[PDB]
Parts: sequence; structure tokens; C-alpha cells
Amino acid sequence: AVPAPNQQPEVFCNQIFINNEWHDAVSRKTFPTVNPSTGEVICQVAEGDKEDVDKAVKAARAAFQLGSPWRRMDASHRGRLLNRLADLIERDRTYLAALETLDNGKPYVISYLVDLDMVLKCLRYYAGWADKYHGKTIPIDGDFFSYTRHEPVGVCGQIIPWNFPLLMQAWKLGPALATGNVVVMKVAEQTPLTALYVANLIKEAGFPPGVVNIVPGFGPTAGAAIASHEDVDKVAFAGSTEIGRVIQVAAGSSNLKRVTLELGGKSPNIIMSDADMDWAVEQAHFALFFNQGQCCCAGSRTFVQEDIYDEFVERSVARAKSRVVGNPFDSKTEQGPQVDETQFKKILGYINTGKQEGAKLLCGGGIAADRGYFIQPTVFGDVQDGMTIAKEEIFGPVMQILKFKTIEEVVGRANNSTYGLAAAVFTKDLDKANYLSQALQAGTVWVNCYDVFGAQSPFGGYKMSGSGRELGEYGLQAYTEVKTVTVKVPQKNS
Amino acid sequence: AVPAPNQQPEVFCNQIFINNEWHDAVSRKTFPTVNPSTGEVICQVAEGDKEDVDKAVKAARAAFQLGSPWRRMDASHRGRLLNRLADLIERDRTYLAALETLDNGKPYVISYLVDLDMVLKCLRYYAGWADKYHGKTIPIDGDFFSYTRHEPVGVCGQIIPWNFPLLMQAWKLGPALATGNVVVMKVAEQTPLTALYVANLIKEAGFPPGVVNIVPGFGPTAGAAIASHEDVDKVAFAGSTEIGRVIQVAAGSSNLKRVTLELGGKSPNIIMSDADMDWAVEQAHFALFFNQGQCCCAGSRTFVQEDIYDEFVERSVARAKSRVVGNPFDSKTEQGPQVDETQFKKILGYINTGKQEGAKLLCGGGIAADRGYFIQPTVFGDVQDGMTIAKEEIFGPVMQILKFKTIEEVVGRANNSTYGLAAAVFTKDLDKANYLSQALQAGTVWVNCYDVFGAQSPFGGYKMSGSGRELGEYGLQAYTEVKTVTVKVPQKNS
Amino acid sequence: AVPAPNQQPEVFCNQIFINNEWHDAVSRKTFPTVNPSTGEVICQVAEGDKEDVDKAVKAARAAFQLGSPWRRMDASHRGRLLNRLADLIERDRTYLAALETLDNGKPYVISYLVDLDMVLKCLRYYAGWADKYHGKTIPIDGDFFSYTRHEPVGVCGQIIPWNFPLLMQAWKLGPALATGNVVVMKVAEQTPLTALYVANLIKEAGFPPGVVNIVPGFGPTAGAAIASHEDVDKVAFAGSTEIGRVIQVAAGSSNLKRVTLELGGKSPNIIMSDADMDWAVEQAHFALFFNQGQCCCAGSRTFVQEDIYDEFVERSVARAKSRVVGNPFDSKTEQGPQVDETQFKKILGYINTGKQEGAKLLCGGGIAADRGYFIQPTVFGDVQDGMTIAKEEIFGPVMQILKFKTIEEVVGRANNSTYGLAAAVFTKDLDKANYLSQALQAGTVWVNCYDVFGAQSPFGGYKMSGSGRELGEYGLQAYTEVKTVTVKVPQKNS
Amino acid sequence: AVPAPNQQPEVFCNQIFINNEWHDAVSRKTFPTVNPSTGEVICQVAEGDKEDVDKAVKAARAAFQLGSPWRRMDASHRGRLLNRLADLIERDRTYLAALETLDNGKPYVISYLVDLDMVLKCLRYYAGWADKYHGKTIPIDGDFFSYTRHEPVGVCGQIIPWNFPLLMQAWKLGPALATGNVVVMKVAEQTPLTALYVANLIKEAGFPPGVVNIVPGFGPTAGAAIASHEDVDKVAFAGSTEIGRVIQVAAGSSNLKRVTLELGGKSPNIIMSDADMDWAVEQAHFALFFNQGQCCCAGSRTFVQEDIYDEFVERSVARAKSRVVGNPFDSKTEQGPQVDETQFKKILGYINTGKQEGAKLLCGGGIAADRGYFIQPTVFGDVQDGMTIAKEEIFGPVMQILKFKTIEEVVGRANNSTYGLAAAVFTKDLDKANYLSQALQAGTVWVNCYDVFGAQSPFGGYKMSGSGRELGEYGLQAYTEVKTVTVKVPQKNS
Ligand SMILES: NC(=O)c1ccc[n+]([C@@H]2O[C@H](COP(=O)([O-])OP(=O)(O)OC[C@H]3O[C@@H](n4cnc5c(N)ncnc54)[C@H](O)[C@@H]3O)[C@@H](O)[C@H]2O)c1
Ligand SMILES: [Mg+2]
Ligand SMILES: [Mg+2]
Ligand SMILES: [Mg+2]
Ligand SMILES: [Mg+2]
Ligand code: NA
Ligand code: NA
Ligand code: NA
Ligand code: NA
Repeated sequence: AVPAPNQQPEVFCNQIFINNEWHDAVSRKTFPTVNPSTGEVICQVAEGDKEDVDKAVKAARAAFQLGSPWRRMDASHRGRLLNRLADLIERDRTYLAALETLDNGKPYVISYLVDLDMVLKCLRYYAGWADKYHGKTIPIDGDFFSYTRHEPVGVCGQIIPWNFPLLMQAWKLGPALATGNVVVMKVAEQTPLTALYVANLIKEAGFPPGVVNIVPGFGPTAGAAIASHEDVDKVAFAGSTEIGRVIQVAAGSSNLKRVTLELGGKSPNIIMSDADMDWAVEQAHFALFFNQGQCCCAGSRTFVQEDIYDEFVERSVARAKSRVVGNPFDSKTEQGPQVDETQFKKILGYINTGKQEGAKLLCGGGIAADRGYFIQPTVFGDVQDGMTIAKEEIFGPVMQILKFKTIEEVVGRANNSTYGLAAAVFTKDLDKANYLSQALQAGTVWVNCYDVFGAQSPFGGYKMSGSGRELGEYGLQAYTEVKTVTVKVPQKNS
Repeated sequence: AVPAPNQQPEVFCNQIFINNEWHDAVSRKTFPTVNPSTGEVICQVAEGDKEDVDKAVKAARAAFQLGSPWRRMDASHRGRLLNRLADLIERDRTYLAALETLDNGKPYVISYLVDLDMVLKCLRYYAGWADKYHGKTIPIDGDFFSYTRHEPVGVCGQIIPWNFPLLMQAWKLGPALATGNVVVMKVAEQTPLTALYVANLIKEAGFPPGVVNIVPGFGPTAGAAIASHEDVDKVAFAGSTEIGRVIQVAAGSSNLKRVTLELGGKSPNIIMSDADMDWAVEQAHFALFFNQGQCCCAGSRTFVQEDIYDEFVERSVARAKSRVVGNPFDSKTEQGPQVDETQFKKILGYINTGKQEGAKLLCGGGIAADRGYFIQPTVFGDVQDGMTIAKEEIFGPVMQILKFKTIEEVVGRANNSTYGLAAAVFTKDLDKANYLSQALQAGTVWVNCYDVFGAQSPFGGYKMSGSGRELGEYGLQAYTEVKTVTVKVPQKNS
Repeated sequence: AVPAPNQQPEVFCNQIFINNEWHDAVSRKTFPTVNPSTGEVICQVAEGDKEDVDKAVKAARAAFQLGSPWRRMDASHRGRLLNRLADLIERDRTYLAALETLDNGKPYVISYLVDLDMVLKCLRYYAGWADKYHGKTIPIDGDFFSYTRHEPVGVCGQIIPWNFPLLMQAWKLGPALATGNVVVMKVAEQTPLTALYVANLIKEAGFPPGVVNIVPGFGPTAGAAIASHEDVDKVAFAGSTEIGRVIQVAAGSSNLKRVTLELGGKSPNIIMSDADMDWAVEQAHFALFFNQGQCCCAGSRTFVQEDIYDEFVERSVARAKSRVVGNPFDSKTEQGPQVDETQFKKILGYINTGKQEGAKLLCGGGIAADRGYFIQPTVFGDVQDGMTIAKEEIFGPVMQILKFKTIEEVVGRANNSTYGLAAAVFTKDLDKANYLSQALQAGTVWVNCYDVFGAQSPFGGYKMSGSGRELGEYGLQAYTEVKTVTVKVPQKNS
Repeated sequence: AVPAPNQQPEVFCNQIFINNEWHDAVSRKTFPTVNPSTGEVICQVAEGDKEDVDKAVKAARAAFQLGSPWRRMDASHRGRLLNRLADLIERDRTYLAALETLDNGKPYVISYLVDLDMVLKCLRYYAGWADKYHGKTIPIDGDFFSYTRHEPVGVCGQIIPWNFPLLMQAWKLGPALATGNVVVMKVAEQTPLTALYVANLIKEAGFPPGVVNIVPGFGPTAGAAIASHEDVDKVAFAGSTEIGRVIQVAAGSSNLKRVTLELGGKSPNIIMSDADMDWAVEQAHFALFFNQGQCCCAGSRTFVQEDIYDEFVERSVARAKSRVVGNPFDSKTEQGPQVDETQFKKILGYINTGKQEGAKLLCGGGIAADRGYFIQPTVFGDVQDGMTIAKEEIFGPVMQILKFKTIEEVVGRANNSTYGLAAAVFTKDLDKANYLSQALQAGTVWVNCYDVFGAQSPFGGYKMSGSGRELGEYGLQAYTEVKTVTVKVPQKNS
């Protein structure tokens, strides 16, 4: 059951979070964050820049000093603290879900039942990892005792996007804190509010000052300051490919900090002719339109086998037409607005391109309301591989349907991409399922499902969709620095 | 025993190795490689460049295609092929040890008993890993079966330095081939010969064409072409910090290939007053002077507790004065020449630097012979933390001895460095050992020993000494791309 | 701080727990449980036998059926329930600590600060494992996909002793429940009360009926019924070597159920001449006297190097004399009574044997009070390896101090035992600690400490002290049945 | 190709193997081993008894002493020695195959291409494990460093059966030796010869004296001596359920040695109506008839969906009717004789019972030759779950075919067995494959294949088919004893 939202939740936190305290920017500058449903300013937010990052990194560095409360704390107690954070987030769930919706635009029902659930499950999962990521004892040649310590990497810069503000925060904080790192987080200018409120809960949970610092602000300013910082040990970036490149170059040009990236995709969703029709149609709809189409791994190339194409297309158009666009706080609403005017206008431009390049417009194609950034659920049929809308990440409610004949054809066409974040296969055949799931060059392959995230199972890109993995045990790798200790012993025995 | 060397081994391979075949550069250009003991040209070698790299990468890509012999091959069979390569290397051990000495300058006894031994152990270790690096089955929420595939990362560019030509080749090839990758290797222009001979053995072992491709040539040409290549999935680099940066920048500016790095160090070797004096002196000598000082993890800061400083220095100077410099094919020789003229001059520069900034010249400090690139074993005493010779990698037979009072003091001074590749502690005390091994910010901490490498134990840098780890199970992480497969099932049960 | 105890806590649960309900024994029989401080009956408890075990196993089996709530439950939710259970135990901590003291005899301060803390930590540790114990994907030869499912073993019979009633229940429930198993637990007749109260909390926590079943009763009846049962898949037993044998025999004679055992010990505690004297003496006191001497891994052979023997003994005797025996509810009490009259009499008999065989009685030797099962802290000096008190587990406040000369000697003497549960080494020397910890034939070796249990570190016997390990990741092995699934695929690729 | 066999290979080894030397039985008694194809004696073999076992155990215990060659040997070198043993077995492959066939009865082509191949692959697989089975470093609470040593279990008794003499030896020796254990092996009285020759190869490979000891002889004599021995640390037994009980009982009644068992099966092979008919018929035939039906995990309940029952049965009969029985040395022979007269008679007895209990005899059912233990490939139709031949392991060329309607029905019928060694599923449907592999209570589930063994994938029984797993990483668990070392440190940091 979903509790009634406060459709205008109060903002308590809108500043820079350093040493468990709230600070204005050194410059005293602020920036507006907008409600995408109305285009109205919610409030002002402190505009962190390089000087503010510097304060945060110093705070983080001090928290990480040998002998500090956070360094000496039992690993099991890091788990306790993550679990306490989860509880606090659960206590403030109704509030946080409404705040998420206000700033981001996604339906409140979804914020509550999906985002907040996943946030809670991610943190509780990683709480369990805190005291279980063992190093090794190693049967080295000669008279030595050799072992590894799994130590934290240190000061971790974490730059996150706007599409799942709370969940992305949890994805980054969970594994970092489980392994005893400290954090300087740069949240998206489009959606700083919920992450800032969680910083209040981080302090309430009992985390030592400087363990988590949050600098709201812009990319080329606050973001780049972190990526280029001489005392940040590790950077994790989620967002556009373009800025992914900027991050890796910044790391190379500065102190050679360790780097992981989660970037976009143009993920293919493959519907074989022996698929369950109703299930396939609904899941393809979900795969594309989920979160206003603002999902890294959106199924934005829907490949359909020729024998079922006409039927699949018909049922897909009908479903897009029935999809309820409106006020995210209304319980009927399935699709809220796009995050901002920039994305709003980029999506419309993609639709213009789709039309002019000869794809068949089957429904939508225009603005869904005269207020806020609402776009009609749009479906293009007879899409070809060379078309812009088949190549570029649109990040909106714009569906691409492409026809194919053979299993070998679809494999090569799905893989003919410099992206490789995810892929999906809809089929009842065992061999086809296994053939495709092996042959597909993607970080995740869903079979008869889509967008199934589990804190237990890793996620990340092939090719230019990123590097490294998040979630599961693998999510701990990039947050661990490995030390070998090799000790001379009187006489080594098995 | 050691078999008598051929002091003038014949060169059989001096071209570019692609698809198991020997090729001239497209340009037909060649470059001389020099014997550092005599300063004379050994032979000419094909000068690979961008167009040659492109050929090598295309061949590697072809060998990596789905359904190729190398992709279809049983994992256990990759292990078989690695064990065979090792057998052939051992067959040619005496020849290869001489050729290594000729091209590189290190003592033949060392080439034979150390380098070649470690090459064999590395390959045989990784052979064993071929069919054991499991993925996971994962108890994900909901009605799903979730698992991961550990796939190869793909086309792997490997750019290696000159200080351990054969050993670096093996450190790179072992884990890459064990996990089913394909390789484009750029060997050092100073030392191309031994690795080109190994390529012949790679063909003899039965490796499919395109699996290993070797392009000798220079850095800004051949190496930069690998680093910037749009179809190289992963690059591994070992060398200078300067070029490390370039590599990471080129990776970021191109296709976001995955990057691991092994760079310099200024590793602290800490001698507590309770250490075994005779042992610590001899091991501190080895820690610095091993391989003409040309070791990434050389113990180039010798911190000695004040109570034993005077005696420690006296004994170190006598040991350095006794160290035999000469023809590396002569069995009495402890120390051969530096690798080339560039390094020779660089080291002479650092020696003069040390004298100018007021470090106490205790022995050596000059050119050791007329022909070749021989330098006297040199010891500086009363070295201070702020001195350039205390901060910068010298990569020559130049020893720094520093004085400290307390264990807390020495931790801070050892850690005060942008480098963090290795460290060592000499002590009889349980608590001192554990306190320091924990506190030292280094990839490897040796206790009462130095330069102890096991194929089983990982090695790599903290901070600007690099990122990632080689050797052990950890050496397989960077050579693996992870894929999650999540499958809808009728009813998930435990 | 420690909350004031209720010295007469009320009993709410004293029946058989099956399907989340309380039941009398089918025979309607009850047995008294006694307060060992007074010798007086606390209450009657339902006396379970074969008929009751049969009901419990059937409930367990039904709860374990494919498609049941417990089988379908997300592994992450099993973790939620374990965490909920821990929260509930924490809510009732002061009550549970007082009931533990009432029934067992251990000091309330210790029940509260140690046992209850460890219980909480054990369950919260295993909660985190629930969704993390991955199976494998395996690169088998040929055109196959091969993986392992880690399934629960099934119906687990758990027979637990009286010395740490709540803690042993947690050691058993944590791993078994985290892995999705179902339990029939036979608690000790001396200490059934606290475990029965926890069953109320298991129900309250929301564990499906039949998942945990608890049958109080005697050993030859209820316990043997579990061991011999044709539908119990796995038995874990903790107690005497003698009953350990009965268990393994019963399992081989019935259905070949899987068996793990934790049995007695005669663990050596080795004090080298370079040990810290004050610390060594205090820790050797703790090592022996902890929990009224009633600890499986009690340090019951104190080997002291001859040069420090005289002083060590003198201080140990002083410490044993100052040790406060009395009412376990009084804050000053260090030592409570022994658990029952049988143990009481057995210990006094072992004291007699010590006097008879010519060990030097240095303090204690008799009863400490005229009411309750209290025994004086007793120290024997000059113990010899052949004496009964040096060979057999006494399980009481009786300390054996033995003299040795060399490290080689003490290794042989320490390992000359059919037991091998634990051992310790007290020394400042790095090499001695490494030499000894390698050489000692024991499941746990402590260095400069004793009785350091962590939920993270495994615990278990060598030789006749048992088999298999509890705690840590290893504690899940016995609760897992492994299934290989091997699937034909069109064409296997790496 | 397959090299021509020597049809009367010479026996070089027929004694007891202790300390790398050949010994007569203390009693000087011998027993004959018979060629099952002719019924004639091959040679006499030393008849080992209790006293011979005592000698062997003492040799093994001496080899296992701390500081011995076997104990001090580098883990990597144990690997080298396993690899050398494999090389020697391959050298002698053609002879061993012929000798295997002479003593066992299986076709020479199978001996050469299957058994010998698998032996080589198993030994080489485990050679790679030797230096890779790491212990753990553990982030325990408090100021402690805690780690685990993976030490060998010790003296391992290994009692093996007669169906895969050479393969079972490798399955036991591979993991035991990889982890540094020592072995007392008791080979089957029916097939002692090939194992004794391998012992000669174990000496040639360089294994220290006492590391592997082999005692030929009878079960209630030599086998029981091993199971009851006070100085054997671990027993592994493969054979009947009946003796499996005896082994577990003896372990319990003696020194509480660790026990793993691999016992019988009545494995279900389930053919869904959507299976590939031609493939399933052939694989069902293989599943049952392989190795003269003498396979632990034989597909001895063939469940066939009603819609395809008639055709499947017809095709099965045609294949059984044309299966070539004859001289195992003839290239065309698919099926040799049963191993001995006792087996011969028991199988014919089961054929009688099958007829008597109302199963439809469709082909075969009698003796195939007038000398040797040759039985006609026999197929029973319309088998019911209640029939003896549906319940008991026949271990011969006797196929049972049962009819089913629904997937839910077949699950209950398959699992209604005290056995659970293996199962198979033949279907083209994704969901049915996943539904069944999860639901079936068996240690291995094959999908669209059968008898797919890989050194990489674990094998072992559920229920009364045994406990523990052989092969893969899992096969090392039983050969490892875990030691925790927990060290007090001045100040624990992450
Ligand atoms: N699953 C298998 O791998 C397997 C193997 C062989 C036999 N079997 C089953 O057992 C039946 C009879 O065969 P079997 O009698 O040759 O097998 P078995 O179980 O009696 O003997 C197997 C091994 O154990 C030894 N052994 C026999 N009695 C022993 C005892 N009392 N104590 C210790 N060791 C003892 C034997 O010498 C042999 O080495 C067959 O029909 C078959 O069903 C199963
Ligand atoms: Mg941008
Ligand atoms: Mg350079
Ligand atoms: Mg008893
Ligand atoms: Mg028998
Ligand atoms: Na906003
Ligand atoms: Na050279
Ligand atoms: Na009691
Ligand atoms: Na025989």
C-alpha cells in the first residue's frame, strides 16, 4: 500500500555537506533547482566549486588517517552503520519519495515502491559485505608466509547523474562505505535535494565527520575539480560518454587516480518469433519507457522477428497510446516529465530526425502538455540500423522497432554498436537463449525479462558503455586496494 | 650449476610477429639494438609503427572472433598450451639467458638462475589458472536465475619495459592467455630480441595465428598507436610515470579502453635497531643494487634506526666497495652495465645532484669502465627527506641511507611520497612487524626479506606507482570482462 | 554500563516448540531444570522424546517443500528475518541475560556483556551471508554450460550443550537459516530455558512455521532420535567425545546423514620466556577459568618456559586466590557455580586424582560454598604429561601448569594429544610465533591472546576435538548441498 | 586414431606398494585376478591385510612429519610432480589402456579414448590447484590480525571400486596430492593391476617415499583396517551403500576420522515430449549402457512422456538390439563382459525378478556368450515405480523405461528415491529445463546430455548416494584442514 504524498515536501537541506556540517559555497553563489512538472524553481542550492571540493577532500583525507575513528572501527560496525542508515531512510521513505518526485519528475508511486525499495535493499546488501571481503593467505615458494590485506582505496570521488538520484547515491555509497573508504560526492545539478537530505541521515546514523561529503554544483566546476584533484585516490563517474572521456583524461593528467565509468548505451531488446507475445510486448514497453525513458540500459533498439512483427507492432502502439502521462503525484500517472528543458528539447529534436530519416511514426511525436517537460509516448516502426534514432541514446519516451529474419542476423546487428551496457532475449527455446546470451557483447543479458536489477548481481558496460562493475561482490573490487605482505619464516611447511 | 654461456648468441628473430609469421615494417625501416657492455650494435630490428600496429590489431581481432579456434578452445587446453610454451622456454633456457644478457646487460648467471626461472614459474602458474577462474551463480531477488560469465576482455595491448625483458613478457602473457585474450605486445626498443625469439616458441607451442602478435619499435610511434587504437579493448603498461599519464590520456581520448599501470617507486626499506645486522645489510644491498639498480621496487630509501646507523653504514659501504662490476658473461660479475646511454647519463645526473644538495658521498660516484655503460656502486649517507635523490627514482646503483629515531616517525617519512610500490621492515619483534606492515602505504611489504616475488602473490602500486595488480589470482581481474545473465524462471526456490 | 538484573526472572516458555506453537510432550512428561547457585528447581519443562522429535521433523520437512514460503523467500529476506531476530534479542537483552544466569550459573555481567553481545553479533554476521554464498559458473571442456547451485542441505538436527546455551543456539541457527535450511534443535536438559524464549522471538520475527523447531528433553531419548532419524539430512552435535562417537555411528547406521562435530579439548597455552609477564599471567587465568572452566577450548595445559616458571606460577596462584566466587547476580562475582551436580562431582573427582597422582596443589582444591555447585579456583603446579589432569578434559576451575625448556620440546608435548581444538602462544618474537602457530596441531591458534572468537573467523577441531568448522564463511559449508547442472549448448565459446 | 593394443600385456606390478618399494603381504598370501572376458586368471596379487595396512599408515605418517621433504616442498612443485605423473601416464597410455581392459573388461577403444584421457585431464587439472587453494585474511572485531591456513588433512585412506580403476585412482590422488596429503589406497580386488603400475610411475615421477602407498587385498580385511585405523585422519570411500554404512560406523567407532562417500544411484533420465527424438534415444542408450552399465550415475530410470513413449521405446529397442557385445579388444565391440561372476549372476537375477514382477521384456534378457561374463543388452518396458528393477541399482546392461504424463508427476516420481547421485532432462524448452534442474534432488543434473564429466565440475550424491563432492575446486574441501590464527596487534586499522 502507498501512503499519500506531500505534493510539496519541505526542503531542509540545500547546502554543501562537509564534516557532518552544512556550508554555503566559499563564493556564496547558489543555483536554482527546478520542478520539471511545472518549470518552477523549488529553491536555491549552494553552488560548490573547486574551493569547496578542496575543503571536502581535506575533510575526507583527515577522516581516513590511520588511527581515526573510521579507520579503527570494526568492519562489522561499518555494517551496523549502513543498516542504521537504511532504517533512517525507511523511516523517512514517504517524505524521500515525494522529494525525489518533486525534483526529478518520476511518478511518486514509482519513487516509493521502486527507487526507495532498491535504495534500502542496496544499502542492506552492502552492509552485509562489510566484514566478509577476505584477503588471502598464499602458498608462495620458499620459506615465506605471504598474505594479502584488502584495504580501502582511500578518498573516493563519486560523480553521479540525475536519472535515479537516490538509487545512484546508494549504488556508490554502499560498496564504498562497506569497505571503509571515505567519499566526496558530486550530485547532479538537476537533482541535488534528496542526496542532501540523506547526508542529514548519514550524520544521524553516526558516521564520523568527513566520511561522506557532498558538494552540489556544476560539472565543469565541482565535478572536474574532483576528477583533477591531486589527493583523490579514486573516481567513479556515471553519465554521458563525452564526460566519461573527460574524467579518464583528467585522471591521467593529474595523479593517476583509479577510474570506473558507467556511461550510456543503445541496448537491443530481441524478440524471437517463439516468444510469449503478451509478456514480450509489456516488457518491451517497460524496457523502453521506464523512468520517462531515462535509463542507462533502456531497451532502445527493439528487434522483432519478421513472422510476429505486424502483431507485436500493433500491440505496442496500443500500449504506448494507453500510457498515462501527467502530474507525477497523481496515482493514475505512469509517465511524468523529462528532467529538464535541455533534455526535453533534445528528445523532440531526435523525434524530428526520426521523421525526416524515414522511420514510420506510429503514435506520439509531440509535446504532451503546455506546462512542464512532458513528451508523448512515441513509437517508430521500420527503423533501420543507419538511422540516427537507432544509433544515438535519446534518453526519452521514444521507441525504436526494427525487423529481422535470422538469429545470426540479429546477433551481429545487436552487437554492431560501440555501446554494450545491456541486451535482452525473449524466447522459449533453451538453445536460442544460450546462443544469444553467450554471443551478445553486453554487460547484462536479460532473458524473458528486462531491467531486473539485484543488489546481488553486478552491472556495467562493455565497450564504450563504461568499465568496471557495480553491485554484487564485484562492486567491491574498485573500492579495494590490495597489499601483499611477505614475511620470512624459519621453515615453511604445507 | 650454470651451463657455460654462448657469449655471442646468434639472432634468429628480428622482425614483426603477426599471425605466427615474420614481417618487415611496411616502411621497411629498421633500428639498431645495442650491447650495453660494449656499446656496439648487435643487429638491426624491424621498426614497427602505426600501420604495423593496425595489422597486428586486425589479426588479434580476427583470432578473437566468436567461433574461432582460440575462442572455441577448451579452457583446460589453453593451460596445456601455456605449459608447452614453458617447456620450450626451458629447452632454450641457456640460449635465452645469454641473449637476455647480451641485449640487456644483466649478469648471465642471474639471467639463467633468476629471470628464466621466474619466467617458467609464471607461465606454469598461470597455465593452472586457465580453467579455474569461475564466475558466479547468484541468489538474486524474485523469480530469476542469475549468473555471471567471466569472458575475456578481448584485444589486449601490452607495452613493456627493458629492465626484465623476458620476465615482463611472461607477466603479461601468462594471465592474458590463461583467460583467453589475444595480444598485441610492444617490446622495449632497448631490448627487443629475447621476446621476438619467444614468439617463435609461441608458434612452436601450437598457439593459433593472431593470438600473440609482437611489434618491436619506439614509444611515441608503435606504443602510442596501441594506446590510442579504437579496437584495442585493454592496455597494460609498465614504465615511467611520464608515459603512464600519456597512456591513460590516450585511453580516455580514444575508446575508453581499460587501463592498468605499473610505474616507478621510491620504496622505503626500514631497519629497526633489533634487526639481524648481517642479514639486513646484505638484504639492503640486494634491495638497492639488484639488476643494476633497474628495478621498479628497488629499496632506494634505506631508513636505519640511529642506534645502529654507524655500523650499518660502515658495513654497507664495505659491501658496495666489494661489489664486482664487469663483463656480465664473467661468473665473478655481480653488476653489469646500465641498459643504455640515456640511462647512463641520467644516473650520472642524479649522482651529481646528490653531491650538489649535500648528501654524503661514501663510495663510488663515478664511471666504472671505458667501454659500455658501467657505473660504480654508489652510496650516499645522511640523506634527508627533502633531497631530490631521496624523492626521485634513480634506477641505478645509487643507494640512499637515512637516519630515524622512532617507529612513528619512520612511518610518516616512508609514506611521505607520491610513490607506493613496495616497502620492507627488518625487525625481530612481532608487534613492530605487524604495526609497520599495516601502516605502510605500499603494494608489497616485505618482512625480513626483499624482492621476494612469487607467481602466487600479487604485485603492484599504491598512489602514483600504478594501479591494478599482476601475479596471483588478482592478475586475472584486469583480463576478464564480466557478464551478468538474468533469466526469468517459473518459480525461484532456494 | 550494565542494567540491574532481575534476580528471579519469570519463565514464559517451557514446552516443545513446533510449527511456531507450544506443545506438551506426547507422554505429557516434564523434567525439572535447576538453578545451580541454589540447587533449587526453577520450573518443569516438557520432556521431549522420539514421538515429539517425529512431529518436529515432519513440520520441518513440510516447511522445506519446494514452493513453500521458506523455499520461495528471497535470500535477502532470510537476512532481514535474521536481523529482525537479533533486534528482538537486543530488546530483551537484560531479561535474556538474567534467565541465562538463572539457568546456567554464569555471572549476569558476563551473560549481558559477553554472551548476549556475541549472540547478537553472530546472527547479524550471518544475516549478511544470506544472499552472498555464490555457486559457480565453470569452464568445463566441450560444448557445455556448467554451473553449481548452492542449495540448503535440508532438515538439520542440531544437538547443543549447556555451557553457552544462547551462544551455541546462535552459532547453530545463524548459518543454517542464512542458507535456507530448516532446524530441529535439541537443547541441553540442564539449560533449556533461554533457547525456548528465543523460539518465541523467532515466531515474533516472522519466520514461517516449521522453519525452527525446538525439542527440550534428554540425550538418549530426544537426541538419539534426531541422530537416528530417517528424514533428518544433517546433524550438528556439540559436546563430549563419547557422544560424538554415538552420533557418527547413529548416522552411518540410519540414513547416512551428514555430520559435523565439536567435541572436547585439552588445549595447550604456551608461555615463552620473552612473553609480557603481566599480560601472559592474566590471559592464562582467563584461558582456563573463563565460564567456570566450562569452555571447549579452555587453556587446560599451561606450558611455561623454566626461566620464568617460578614467577609465573607465583602470580597465577595470587590471581586464582583473588578470584571472587559467589552469587552470579552480584556485580563483584567473577565465578558462578558449575552447571549441575554431575559436573560438580566430576570436577571434585578430578581434583582428587590430581592430589593422588602427585601434582602440587597450590591453592583451592575444595567446595567454595555450603549451597550451590561452587568450586574453589584450583591451581596445580609441576604437572606432568602422564597425569590424568594433564590428559583429560576437566571442564572446571582447575589449572594445570607445566614446565618446559625448549621450543622443539613444547611443540612435541603440546601436539601429543588426541585432542586439537585450540592452542595459544605468548611471545614477543616474530619467528617463534610463526614457527609455533604453524607447528601446533589445533583448529585455532591464538598469539598473545586467548578465547578471541569472532563471528568472522572459523572455529573447530583437529583430531578428536571434532570435524568441520563453525563461524565465518566456512560455517556455511556444512549447511550447503552442492548441485552441478551441465547443459549442452550449440557451441561453447570463452 | 587408436594405436593397436597388445591383447596380452605383461604384468610388471602385483605387490604391496609402501615407501616407493614393492612388498609381499606379511602373510605371504596372494589372490588371483581374473580376466572377465575369458574367465581365466591373469596373475596372482599380494593379499594385503591389517598388518600390511599398519606398515603403510606408518610410512604415510612418517612422510607427513613436519620438516619432511613432502611437507617442506613448494606447493608449486607438488603441481610439477602431478604434471610429471600425467606425462608418464601418457607415455604409457597404450599399455595402460590394454591392461585396464584385460583386468576390467571395458572395450579397449573406450579405455584409450575415454578413461586414459580423463585420467590425464584430472591429474593435470589438479596439478594447477596445488598452489592456488588460498586461506583467508579476516576483518575480525577488535585489535587482532586473523587468518586461516589451509593445511592438509593428513593420512588419507582411499578405498576405491572396480568400475573405473584408473579413473577412480586419479579422482582420489589428484586432490589429495594437490593439497599436500599422504595416501593409503586400497584398490578393488577385481581390478588391482593398473593402479599398481601407476604406483611405479609415482616413484618415477619423483614423489617422496610414503606419500602414496597402495595395499591390494579384500575389503573386510584391508579396507576395514583402513576405516578403523587410529592413525588415519580421513577416509574416502566409493562403492556400495552397504559398505558406505560400514565405513561411517567404523570412523565413528575408531578415531572420528573425516569421511566422504560416493555410493550407488538409481538416477532418473527424463525425456519430455519436445525433446530431440534421435538425440534423446542415443543419449538414453549411452546413459544406461555405458561401461557395461557399471556406472554409479547410470540413467537406470528412463521416464518418457506418454505422447512419445511408443516411438522412443521402438527406437531404444532397435539400438539395444544392435549394440555390439564381444571381445573388448575388437574395435567394433561396444560392450565387454561384466567385471566378475558375482556381478554376472546378480544381474541375471535382476533380469529374472524384472520378468517375474510384470515388466515387459522387450529385448535381450540372457547370456551373450558361453565363456566370459557377457550379458545381452536388455530393455524392460512398462516399468512401474514399485518394481524391484525400478528401485534397486542393477549395475548392468538392463534398461528400465517408465511412462509419465505431467512435469509435476515426473518430479515427484524421480525424487521418490533414497538415492540422488544424478538426473537428466531432455527438452527444447527453457522453462522446463530450469524448472526440472532446480526441482530434481540430485548432485548432478544434465540437460540434453548424460555422463558429462569434467575435472572442473564437482560430482557427488544427495541423500544415500553419498556425501561431499569430488572434482572441481570442491574436491579440495575434504582434503583440507582449516586453522585459524588470531594475533593480538597494537592497533587494528582497516
Ligand atoms: N557407485 C559405485 O562407484 C559402485 C562401485 C562398485 C560397486 N557398487 C555397487 O556395489 C555392488 C557390489 O559391488 P562390490 O561388492 O564390489 O562393492 P563394495 O562396496 O563391496 O566394494 C567397493 C570397495 O570397497 C571395498 N570393501 C568391501 N568390503 C569392505 C569392508 N567391509 N570394509 C572396507 N572396505 C570394503 C572393496 O574391496 C572395494 O575396494 C554393485 O552391484 C554396485 O551396485 C557401486
Ligand atoms: Mg553534459
Ligand atoms: Mg621515456
Ligand atoms: Mg554425558
Ligand atoms: Mg560387497
Ligand atoms: Na530539478
Ligand atoms: Na640492447
Ligand atoms: Na539449569
Ligand atoms: Na579382474
